[PDB]
Amino acid sequence: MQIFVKTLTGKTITLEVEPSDTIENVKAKIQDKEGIPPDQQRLIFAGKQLEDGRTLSDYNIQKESTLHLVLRLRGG
Repeated sequence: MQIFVKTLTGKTITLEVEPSDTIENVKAKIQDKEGIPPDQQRLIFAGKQLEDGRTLSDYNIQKESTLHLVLRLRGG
């Protein structure tokens, strides 16, 4: 499945994740795609904290989704 992500720069990234994949995984691809650790940034959806807890499906994160990037860890 394909989705999109946002950010303080208001952009979009076409990823290839699955609706049955755990946030982590999905949060792993990107971190890999670009090459950045998620320990610096996290994904958001519906205004809730996206965690490895469940998967996109459990999060209702279907295809052609849009996550909201946070302003990195503390310090803003």
